[PDB]
Amino acid sequence: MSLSNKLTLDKLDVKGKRVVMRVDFNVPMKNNQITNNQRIKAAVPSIKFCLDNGAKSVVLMSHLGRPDGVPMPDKYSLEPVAAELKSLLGKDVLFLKDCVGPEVENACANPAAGTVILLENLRFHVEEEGKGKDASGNKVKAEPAKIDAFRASLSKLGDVYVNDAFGTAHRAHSSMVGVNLPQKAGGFLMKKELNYFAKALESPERPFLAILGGAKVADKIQLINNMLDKVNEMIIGGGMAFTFLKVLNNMEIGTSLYDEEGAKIVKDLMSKAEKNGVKITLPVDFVTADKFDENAKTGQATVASGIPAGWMGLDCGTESSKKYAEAVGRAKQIVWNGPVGVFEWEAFARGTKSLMDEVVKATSRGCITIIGGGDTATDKVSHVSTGGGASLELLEGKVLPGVDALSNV
Ligand SMILES: COc1cc2nc(N3CCN(C(=O)[C@H]4CCCO4)CC3)nc(N)c2cc1OC
Repeated sequence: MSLSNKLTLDKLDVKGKRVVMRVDFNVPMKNNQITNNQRIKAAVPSIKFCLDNGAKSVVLMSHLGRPDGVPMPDKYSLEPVAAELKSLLGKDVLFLKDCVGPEVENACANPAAGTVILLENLRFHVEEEGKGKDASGNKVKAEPAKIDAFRASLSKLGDVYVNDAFGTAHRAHSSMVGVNLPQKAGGFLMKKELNYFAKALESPERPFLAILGGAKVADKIQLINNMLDKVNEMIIGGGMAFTFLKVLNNMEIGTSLYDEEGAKIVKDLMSKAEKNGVKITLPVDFVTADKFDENAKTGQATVASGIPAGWMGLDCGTESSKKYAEAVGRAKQIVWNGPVGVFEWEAFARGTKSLMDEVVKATSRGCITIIGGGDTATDKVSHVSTGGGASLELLEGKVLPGVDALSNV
């Protein structure tokens, strides 16, 4: 699973060379204001490395949002990201208003030593994804010749290629799998992410506990299945749990999330767990709400009492947190993916906060702790992933096209 077999940046000579580098700068924004810069900071070590080892230039390219192959510079520009990178680098970032074409190529052909360039959003061109939508919202497909010419343009921007875009590594997009340079190395973020997930999934310290939260079950059946073959314990929490509780324990769940497709395979999953000796910890109590709202009336219920009158469970309860904390207590390795409550809303955040507390504690006493960033919870853990969709693929046992496209050693 690791990058052990692939060319990496640490064994790539960059002195005197232009580095074209694909990063995941697809950060959360609001009114063209960045609201979480973790993805930017995470790329800094590879960038600083290139600079400190004499790279003539570092050309950065990324997508942002899903403009679907039409320029939306007033909604999805990376310009704000150039300013943020400058502050983090403590160095000028030259921002270009496009990512391919004669002007961008001229700009990148032979820059003054040490220049850092950020290109404009790759997805302003339908050739990045290979498909998209026209200006009228009709789906469109990119044309092979134009995809080729798009790729050839990007490839002209450097002498060697580094992909540090772990967050995008599940996407076989042009900048990810289509750069035609002989040396294609993974950066430090790509390497670090893959080392942590490879350790956890191939060679974990045991007991190995997976904490799987989130909402829907149907789309996580493969994930759960694969994890049941690797873990010793598994917490199944968040909206997902109600499907298991209704099916396995006859629980009355009110209007709580229920996955009819998921319910059909629940017993199969649990049979697999029991055969494998995996201890499953589901919630035993809940914070309830009379409506799906931040300011709903709240209540408390257990599995035994049921969730009442059209009410829904939006967080686990105090006793669930204890069960979770015991499982965390027993873990030497933890992978946490998906939230266990609706923690954006403070009345339903307690479950998540207690659990993060337990996971931070475990780290302090030597537990290897891997959490997702963003959807899972709100640097006192071993590894916070920058890739949610991408890590999900890894957890399901799938291949990362961004990783396969790299040169072997
Ligand atoms: C217990 O943890 C969770 C519960 C979640 N529940 C929900 N829903 C969303 C769908 N729901 C509704 O539409 C309401 C409105 C009347 C029917 O119930 C209620 C349940 N959604 C979610 N996104 C939930 C997420 C959760 O944790 C991550």
